[PDB]
Amino acid sequence: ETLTIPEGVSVDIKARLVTVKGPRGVLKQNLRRVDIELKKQGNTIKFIVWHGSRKHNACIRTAYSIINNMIIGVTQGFRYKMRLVYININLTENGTVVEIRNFLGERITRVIKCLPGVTVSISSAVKDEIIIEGNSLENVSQSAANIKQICNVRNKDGIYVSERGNIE
RNA sequence: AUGCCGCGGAGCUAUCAUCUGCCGGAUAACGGCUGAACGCCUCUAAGCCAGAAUCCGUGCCAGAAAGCGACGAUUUUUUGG
Repeated sequence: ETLTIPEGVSVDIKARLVTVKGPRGVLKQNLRRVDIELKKQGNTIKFIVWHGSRKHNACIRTAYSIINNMIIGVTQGFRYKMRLVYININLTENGTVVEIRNFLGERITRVIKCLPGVTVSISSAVKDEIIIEGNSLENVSQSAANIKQICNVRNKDGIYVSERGNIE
């Protein structure tokens, strides 16, 4: 299990804390869940184990996957396309606070607080489509899941999720 | 042994009259996120969210008579400090 380091990124190991940096943004993550030694050869990071438990087999893959998520996230983006299917719908707000109105004919102006590092572009290029941008894959995925779960159904038309995109 | 009757201030009293009676966290069931192993997949394996009249708190009552703090003057020309 080897993964080369991209050019321009500075990834370091400090008590299993990764501080992935780039000219367009910085991301951080804690790894107090893996018992695999981390080494650097000056051009590639290596994971080392010595006859551990069987859970370490999944630990290596999880560490490789999250390090790959950080590597793609520091350079590229995580564009999220939210589609609205229906009773009219609208999202008129400013800043990092997103407000949704007229859900199934309701009148409550329920508000949503976005996670740190997430900036919805709120562009109206495509009808009933919302573009969500966030450098942290975990945070943007949690935010998108929260948005979908906020609009729930009781005593049963609906709104579902859509595909994703790419930025940077 | 308040003789009886009507009205009778004050007091007492009446869901027979009037006034007043909050919001923060942690959760159970349960729903999700990144994500492997079991190269797929799945809320879970680590973690992070949401979540009940539940629990703990804000608030309300008492105040350790052997818990504590700050402040005031320290027997007046007999005598004591």
